[PDB]
Amino acid sequence: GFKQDIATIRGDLRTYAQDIFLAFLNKYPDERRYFKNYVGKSDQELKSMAKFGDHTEKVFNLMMEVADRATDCVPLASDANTLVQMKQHSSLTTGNFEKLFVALVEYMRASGQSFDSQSWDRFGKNLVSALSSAGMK
Amino acid sequence: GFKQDIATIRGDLRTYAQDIFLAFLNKYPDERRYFKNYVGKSDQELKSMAKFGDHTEKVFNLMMEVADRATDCVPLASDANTLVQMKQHSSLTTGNFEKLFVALVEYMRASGQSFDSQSWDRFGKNLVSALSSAGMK
Ligand code: HEM
Ligand code: HEM
Repeated sequence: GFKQDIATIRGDLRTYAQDIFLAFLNKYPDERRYFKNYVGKSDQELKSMAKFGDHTEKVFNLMMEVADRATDCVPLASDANTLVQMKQHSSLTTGNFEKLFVALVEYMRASGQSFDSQSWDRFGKNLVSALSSAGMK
Repeated sequence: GFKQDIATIRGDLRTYAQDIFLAFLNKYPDERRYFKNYVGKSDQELKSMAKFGDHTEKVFNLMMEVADRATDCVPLASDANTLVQMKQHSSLTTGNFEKLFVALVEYMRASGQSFDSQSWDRFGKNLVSALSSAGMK
């Protein structure tokens, strides 16, 4: 289930983080405009960029912490607040998070692992609800 | 589902509030001690008493508002705080609440009306967690 999936991802975090984020950026290539130096590169060229692996692992480290503190796929409001008030997220709206979770759920359903992809879908929708409550447009 | 159940209960709130509260007291008779004015009265005698119907509906009105504001049966931290810090709930521990929800779920499963009882069980478990957090021993 959801709680086990957190353990699975954490068990090979940088691999899952890069693969899921790549799924996101491939599904929604115009999302790369929020990042620097990601456009014009294949998957193997992003993976050999140092910043890409490091940053993307930090993103999923935090995502897993937010998932782990949730109850029944409902994140803490303090965690939503953090994600809204991060300088690095100042250009974002909740739609950017919706796209991320659509791609993440799609990746899980295509994978060879026994993920609880409906729970990740509930978590994404609940996180978008919480980001809205915390004042993200 | 759970939202429909809130609608069902609200539609005939005096009736459900009184029936569920009496199911609670009749399953856990020792709990009647907290309601000094209800000692020594049958189900049918309590209903003729103004503050019985009026305070029991207020109890269940608040329960429904907490239920309605919940996400995926997880109540708001602020609503848990309200229930802990009511003068009327000063002596209570979380076990009192756990007994109420055991009785409420039993009532739902016994009824002719079609309730999402495992969701109420979950809600109760999540409310007890939140109450503890908010300082109820
Ligand atoms: C729950 C979802 C998300 C979590 C937990 C999250 C977490 C993070 C963390 C921890 C950083 C800092 C990375 C570092 O400094 O190394 C970061 C930076 C950033 N995030 Fe997110 N993020 C999430 C969703 C998004 C989405 C959906 C977008 C855009 C589509 C986004 C855009 C950015 C940008 C532009 C930066 C700064 C640029 C960069 O690190 O290269 N975030 N986020
Ligand atoms: C989610 C669960 C509950 C909610 C929403 C709730 C709500 C309330 C509300 C709104 C009142 C004020 C009634 C009024 O004065 O009109 C009240 C009073 C009271 N409650 Fe609770 N209650 C809950 C659970 C419990 C439990 C589990 C106990 C004890 C086992 C308890 C014991 C009392 C007592 C002794 C009073 C004072 C009697 C009265 O005011 O009529 N309640 N409750």
